[PDB]
Amino acid sequence: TPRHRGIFPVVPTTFADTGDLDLASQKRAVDFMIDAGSDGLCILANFSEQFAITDDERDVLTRTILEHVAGRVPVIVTTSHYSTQVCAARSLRAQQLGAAMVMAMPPYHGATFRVPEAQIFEFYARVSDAIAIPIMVQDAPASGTALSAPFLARMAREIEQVAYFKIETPGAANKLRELIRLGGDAIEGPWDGEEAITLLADLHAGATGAMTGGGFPDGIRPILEAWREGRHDDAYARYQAWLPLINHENRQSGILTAKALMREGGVIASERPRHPMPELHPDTRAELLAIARRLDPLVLRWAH
Amino acid sequence: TPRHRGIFPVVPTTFADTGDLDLASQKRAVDFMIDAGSDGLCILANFSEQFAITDDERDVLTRTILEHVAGRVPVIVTTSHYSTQVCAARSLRAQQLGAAMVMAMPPYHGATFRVPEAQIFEFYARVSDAIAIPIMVQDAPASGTALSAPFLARMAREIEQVAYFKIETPGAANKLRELIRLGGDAIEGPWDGEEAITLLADLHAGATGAMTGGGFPDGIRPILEAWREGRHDDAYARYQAWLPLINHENRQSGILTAKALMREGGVIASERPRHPMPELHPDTRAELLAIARRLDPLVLRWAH
Ligand code: NA
Ligand code: NA
Repeated sequence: TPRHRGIFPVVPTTFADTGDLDLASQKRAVDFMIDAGSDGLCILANFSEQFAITDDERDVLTRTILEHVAGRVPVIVTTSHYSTQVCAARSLRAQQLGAAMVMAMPPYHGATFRVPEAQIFEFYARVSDAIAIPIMVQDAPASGTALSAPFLARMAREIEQVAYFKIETPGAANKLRELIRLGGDAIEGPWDGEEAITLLADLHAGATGAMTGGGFPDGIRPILEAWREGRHDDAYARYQAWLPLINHENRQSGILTAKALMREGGVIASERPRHPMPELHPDTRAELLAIARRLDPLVLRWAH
Repeated sequence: TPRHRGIFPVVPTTFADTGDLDLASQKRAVDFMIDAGSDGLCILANFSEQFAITDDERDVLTRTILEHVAGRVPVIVTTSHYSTQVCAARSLRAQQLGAAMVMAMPPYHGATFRVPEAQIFEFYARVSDAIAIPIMVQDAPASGTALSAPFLARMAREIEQVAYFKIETPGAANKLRELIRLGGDAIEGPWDGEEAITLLADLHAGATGAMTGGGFPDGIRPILEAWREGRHDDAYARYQAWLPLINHENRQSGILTAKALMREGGVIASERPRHPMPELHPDTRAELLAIARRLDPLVLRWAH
């Protein structure tokens, strides 16, 4: 019954080699990910290097990418901010610009500044009140913020637009199972993240969507489709084939993985981060390409 | 002889009751802090609630405050951003508008995104390359980033504008002593923070400046003056008197401490944070004002 399910990869932010936004490459990345079979796209998330860009740049990218997707697949726009009012305003604008959904971390800042549960609940209520499209709660280590399954489920039951979840804290499968149990019908989207590293456990737990890196959603989507067709052994085989690539993303090359692949495939002009994020080490990048070449992903043969 | 020394309190950000910037109260807060005898002022720092505002608000406050200060005391503008190029651009703009100094945390994001030391060194080197005013490195728990005393001293010696330090990690006094021993003449400003909680110990370690809360710099500055005069017993007596207030700010009322006291004193219109930062609990605020009234600080008798 959910409005959304399947694979929702994170669109990377493309820069020129000198760090300015490279919107021409940005559009190509988007077109490639659509062609790779993505069910939807998530933009301006932490895999998109959003911590490295300014508010003005976020807005340029949100308009640029939504216009370019052109209604082809639903887009989740990341709108996280400590201020409830700022987040609410970003989420309304994203809606007005054509987002299907927004995603927000709970409000926090840095390693030190956190917000009591009661006020986190208010933050999401007020953002929900401002908008008419669903909210995805991002449950990730970078917030340093504990969001228990009961609390998450209580938000989904009591707050109209809270309906989707990116569960990326350790033991996601266990937590997904509990969220689903406690939240019932209100949990529209029990999804995972972490570049699909725990995808097969999370599907057994009831995950119905996955937010992966943007480099090879074509390789991962069939795992979700096999699971959806009731073919758990076939899902195992597909996961086994691609797991070394998912694992190298998750443990070695990280955020830049999708960009190294796209730059190798000629999809984007530069795979660099903005300074000071470090470049991929040479052996790490060489290893990454070597693994990808064993798997023949679309990004290395995208004839556009 | 350092270019700057003494008390450099953090200016709070003043909002209207409904969360909008209240620039009229902002200017009054600034004037009160100057009348309290501040040697300089630090703006848009984490005690200024900088995480709850937008980039556009940051620029507005930077312009407005520098203009209102009118060259009367030096201003340190906080320019922290994960992006080097972004921090550089903020820092250059601050210099254009009359800032005496910028302060930046090392690049990081949230609880999880850090940058290796070599990249941090490059981050500060390129910011220094951009500007002609000094940089203060902010060494605080919120970045979750370790900056060793040897590493700080090496930036000080090797990077032209790196010359000041706000040392607010645990054991500040020991770390200051080592910073000064290693960095020699390049350490222009070995300063502390944490609302002056460890001020007397940090003075013994050789601190020459203190970045405090903005509510009662008139109470704390004479501690540094007594210390400069060589009257360590008189410093102790002054520290003892004001310590419960400094302790309640540090442990109980936190960021909002300066705003509660200014609102009580009719300096600003509203002491509220932006949601979802929680309001002071009532016994916490009542206790704060009770301690403050035992000490007759200027903020409660500022007839303007
Ligand atoms: Na993620
Ligand atoms: Na501080």
